[PDB]
Amino acid sequence: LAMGWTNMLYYTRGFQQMGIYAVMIEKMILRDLCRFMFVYLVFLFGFSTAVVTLIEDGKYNSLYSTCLELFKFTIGMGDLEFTENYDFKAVFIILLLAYVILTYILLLNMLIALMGETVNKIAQESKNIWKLQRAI
Amino acid sequence: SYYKGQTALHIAIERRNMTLVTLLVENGADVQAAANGDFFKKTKGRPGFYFGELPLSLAACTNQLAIVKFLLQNSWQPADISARDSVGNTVLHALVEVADNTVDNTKFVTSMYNEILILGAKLHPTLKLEEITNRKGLTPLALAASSGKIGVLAYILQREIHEPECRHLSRKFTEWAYGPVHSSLYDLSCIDTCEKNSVLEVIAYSSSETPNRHDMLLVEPLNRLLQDKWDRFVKRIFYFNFFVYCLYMIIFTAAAYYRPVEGLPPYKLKNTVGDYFRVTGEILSVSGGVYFFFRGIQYFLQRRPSLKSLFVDSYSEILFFVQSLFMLVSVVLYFSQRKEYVASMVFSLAMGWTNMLYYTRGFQQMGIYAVMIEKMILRDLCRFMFVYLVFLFGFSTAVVTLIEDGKYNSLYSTCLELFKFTIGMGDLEFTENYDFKAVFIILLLAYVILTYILLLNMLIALMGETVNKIAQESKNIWKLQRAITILDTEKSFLKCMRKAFRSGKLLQVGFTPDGKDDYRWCFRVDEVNWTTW
Amino acid sequence: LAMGWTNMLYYTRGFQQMGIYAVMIEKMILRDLCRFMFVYLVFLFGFSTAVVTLIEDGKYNSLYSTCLELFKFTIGMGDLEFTENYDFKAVFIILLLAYVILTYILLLNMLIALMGETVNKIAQESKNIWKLQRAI
Amino acid sequence: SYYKGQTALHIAIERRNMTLVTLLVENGADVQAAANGDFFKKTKGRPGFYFGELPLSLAACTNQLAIVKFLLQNSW
Ligand code: NA
Repeated sequence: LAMGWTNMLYYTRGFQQMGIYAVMIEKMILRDLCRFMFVYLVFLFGFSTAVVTLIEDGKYNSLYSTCLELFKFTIGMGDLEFTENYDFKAVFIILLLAYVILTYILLLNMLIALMGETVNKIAQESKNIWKLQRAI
Repeated sequence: SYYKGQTALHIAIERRNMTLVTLLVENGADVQAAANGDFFKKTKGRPGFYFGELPLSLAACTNQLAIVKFLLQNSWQPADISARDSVGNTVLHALVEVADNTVDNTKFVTSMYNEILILGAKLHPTLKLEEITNRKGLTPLALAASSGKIGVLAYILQREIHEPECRHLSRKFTEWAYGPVHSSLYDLSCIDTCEKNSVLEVIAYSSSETPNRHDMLLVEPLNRLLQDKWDRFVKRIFYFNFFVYCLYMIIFTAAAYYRPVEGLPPYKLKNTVGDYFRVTGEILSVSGGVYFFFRGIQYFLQRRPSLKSLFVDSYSEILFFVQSLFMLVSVVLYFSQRKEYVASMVFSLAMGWTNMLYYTRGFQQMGIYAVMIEKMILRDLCRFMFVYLVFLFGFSTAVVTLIEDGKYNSLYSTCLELFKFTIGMGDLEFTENYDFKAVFIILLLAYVILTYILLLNMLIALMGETVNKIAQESKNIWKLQRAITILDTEKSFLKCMRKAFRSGKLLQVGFTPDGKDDYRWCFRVDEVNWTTW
Repeated sequence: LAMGWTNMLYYTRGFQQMGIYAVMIEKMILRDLCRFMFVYLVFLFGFSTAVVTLIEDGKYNSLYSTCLELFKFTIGMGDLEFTENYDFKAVFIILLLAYVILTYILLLNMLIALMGETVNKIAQESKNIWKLQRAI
Repeated sequence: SYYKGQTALHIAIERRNMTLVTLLVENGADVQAAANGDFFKKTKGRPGFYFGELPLSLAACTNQLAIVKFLLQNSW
């Protein structure tokens, strides 16, 4: 049901502006997800493994829970004080701050690189691709 | 009906055979024949070459100069100039129509126009052609303005003739010169108030489909004229209006914020200053609402615009009208013993407070900013909200189907819970009454990723169109808005006074071909020229 | 104390890159705050007055509290369910959603307009201004 | 007060008539006359062509090279 509801973007073709917008979405999904998700996943897994190793025992002592807790920092609702069963608070704080800084730099560079290729050579291609799709 | 009405004279004219044309003319056939074939109609079928329907107009518009000279300089039977076809177009009107805003076409059209004008003036100096109008009451200048012919209007407004006995045909002059500084003049007749339709009135009120509305008000005299009128009185009038509106809105909000809460209005006043003040505030607010209602209805009645031009244009009259309607509905409910008047009044209050962006025009930077906001709202909301709503509804339906029973088992609650993820306060663990936790987590993560990609692409696409072609358009649109404001304020005479006036009386040409002199309401402009001495 | 601590940006001049950065900050503060704060304040006051009028009686029945509650929506921690002492829930929700949409559009347009003027004619001016400051 | 202070020498200088300028010079009239008209003031009214208020400055600023040569190289 969810896939079918989201799969109605195919009918925008035939409406010029909407067709161009859908083509842009398709191109971005096909050409940037693989290139931009590998690095983020590597960072997340590394820091999640480190933090899970540090903790001694409790509710957040598994891997899935800590992975989720570190993922929450990207939708802007991280906690920074989500556990207290451990030692060497300095290590914990340092790790969390380093992860936050690195991921924000990564997203900023993602955005700038994505914008760079658009030197105004993005509409002349999208329009042509949309015309080809309408032709088929 | 297609090729009917054609005559051999038209062929002779359009074959470029001077000798054959002369021989055919010598036969004695009439030279005022008109062709009524549908091929010569305005837009009855994509094929068609409209030329004014007369042979003289064929010569005028078909590169024919020596031919038209021969036709108009032949003692046998010279072709009349003032002839008007079925639509009423004259040779000048046909020339204006044939223009298509191209450099070669524009130079050709202006050259031919000048030649025909000088020839006609020389042959019949008594008659003036620029005052002859077709059925629709459009002069050649007005017709050029209406159709957005930039080149013809530019040439006509500053037409200069440097030949004896033809100076009076020109509009731009040179009163005096000294060193590198010399002062020019411009004729304002038929620019500000022609008593039928001015250039400013026609250009300002023209609907948006006209090609070059924005880029037409850059011609020399018009810009200075608008700036002068503004600085003369529109600044003061506009500031006074701004102050009055702000005072009224402060009164309205203060009166409404203190509404009594007892139940089932109307409420009986008490013998205290507070109640009298509140009653006065309510009366003032209602009076303002009804006044705006009449103003809006009057404007809509007078202009009578189209349906697709009611959002591209009149974007503020609609909002003021809507606010007035909300206030009127609120008072009607208030006097009907109900409790919805609170909702109606608060809607009106919020809309009115946010509807004060209209007064930024008059402040350059703020006006440009407001214009940018308006353009974005009008041109991206519809294109960028449909996709987001589709995604949200799809995933909300999926998640609501998954859950078994509880507080979040409806549709509105889950829609809100998924919307919270976009203002950056989503939960990801907001319920626990279900099965297959993997499905739940997968759905939520997919929704988050898709919506973030969507917003990123929204931003990049929005930025792309701004390749630095966004200020040159915003500035022009703001100038047009200020121009319409100036025209409106001038039209609505302040109180019973009347002092607005174009410029000062003056004598420039000395004498017409007739003995009497003449006056033409000049508007002097001072310029400094250093090179090209 | 706070003003003095933040007033040490004046000593960056003498370090080229930092001097340019400080000059950019100064120019932006002087040339965009007044032009970009008036509209936001107008919107905030209008919707705050509307919402405060709607509510009947309680803790959020004043003006300062509701102004703060609506301001919280811009640092990304708004609530959307912060009170329940009123009638016509549809009106409340509609007002809050309209405010959020309008303010996000406003910030987006703020950013795009700010970027537009930088058509790469921003370094040649900043460098010259920094040189003038060093000269003085 | 507007065109006051003007003298025929200024016209002769600003008409580019070398022969007429020479003939007028030969008359013996003073060549240090100053025009105090408001037309020659700095910014008293948008019209105005400030030139230093002396004929030599008129020659200097009005493309006049041979004329200034003649003025400065005349034994009269
Ligand atoms: Na947050």
